[PDB]
Amino acid sequence: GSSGSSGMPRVKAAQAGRQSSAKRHLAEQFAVGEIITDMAKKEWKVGLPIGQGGFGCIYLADMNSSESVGSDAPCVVKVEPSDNGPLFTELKFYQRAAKPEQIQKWIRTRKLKYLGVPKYWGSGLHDKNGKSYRFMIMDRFGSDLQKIYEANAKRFSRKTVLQLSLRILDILEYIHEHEYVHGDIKASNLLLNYKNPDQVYLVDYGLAYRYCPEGVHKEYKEDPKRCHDGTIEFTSIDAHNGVAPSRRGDLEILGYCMIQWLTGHLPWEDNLKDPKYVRDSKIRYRENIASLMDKCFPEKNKPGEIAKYMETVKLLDYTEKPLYENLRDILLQGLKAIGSKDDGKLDLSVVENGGLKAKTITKKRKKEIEESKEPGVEDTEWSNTQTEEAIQTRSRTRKRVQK
Repeated sequence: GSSGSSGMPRVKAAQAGRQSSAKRHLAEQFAVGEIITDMAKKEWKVGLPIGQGGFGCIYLADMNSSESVGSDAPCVVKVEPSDNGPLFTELKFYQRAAKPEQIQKWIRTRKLKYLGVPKYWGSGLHDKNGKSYRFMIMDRFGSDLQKIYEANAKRFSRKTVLQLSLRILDILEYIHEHEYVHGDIKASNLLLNYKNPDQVYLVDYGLAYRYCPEGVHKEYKEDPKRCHDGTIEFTSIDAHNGVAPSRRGDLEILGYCMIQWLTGHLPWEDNLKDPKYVRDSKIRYRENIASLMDKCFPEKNKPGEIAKYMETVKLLDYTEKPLYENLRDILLQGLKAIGSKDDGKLDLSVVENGGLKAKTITKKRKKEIEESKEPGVEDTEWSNTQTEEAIQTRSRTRKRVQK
């Protein structure tokens, strides 16, 4: 009766190859071959990772129960050894804003034909040794803009920044309508599609600003705690101190982003190891667009595209409206000056010739630590003793006179 697939016989697997392999690098959490279950509704096969750092456990997931995943999985999954916060922020915002049902409808309503929201498919869980592991699957996602930063010569280009800037602007407009701001636009928050290398998305949202607080009547606060958005990676001076809702900050990050990439690091976001100057330069530069633009960019009347954008962000306060539609035109109009065009390119190709990157980068990394002894339990004697009495001996003498 029924049959698997439409009907594609095997016949042959390799014409000029013969390796297959299997043993490369085992694991205890998420290895290559094991299957993972979603919210009790799916079962994706875990393949191999695509870059580790300090998040959790990124691995490729496929909707098949076959042997060996390899490069047959156009999806990524991030796992964490028990947690309830970070992933909760991305998951919530994902199902709410990254919902293929909402995005498809929204993008179709405005014909954005792009949007800056990742594609969410579902989430899963895995219990091991009594520990509950929570993970989430994503569309694709490949490398981050940080990797492209070096590919640009330690400094982005006027075309790239301007082009990428517009792509990000459309994102800030979406998250705003979803009650989400301060996504944190950086080279460590922006990533390019893996299965489709050409577009970029902005991660981190739920861990930023969900449009005003939850239970607060007073607008002013003046306390860097209610927000605590990031540390100092191009974050608004006010948003960092939890002063008034965050809205214009999204534009501030983009404004400084150009000078940071175009100029390559600045006296504030150099290392972030000394916020002392980072704060002073931020307040000064914020009101020195001309002083910074001249000190960061040439003085031969070359700039202008950014200046206009920075100006709007400097006056963006007595206009009420975010003025997003205008800002987009500022960075979009300049594209004509550089003989550029708004079609659908990010210029983030960074050498797309080949189809097989690896390079020598396979060393023995760490994982966990287990000692032979542990001061958790061994012997708990009794030092103190509670006993209210005055009898024990079977004699009891009698002396003196109680009077």
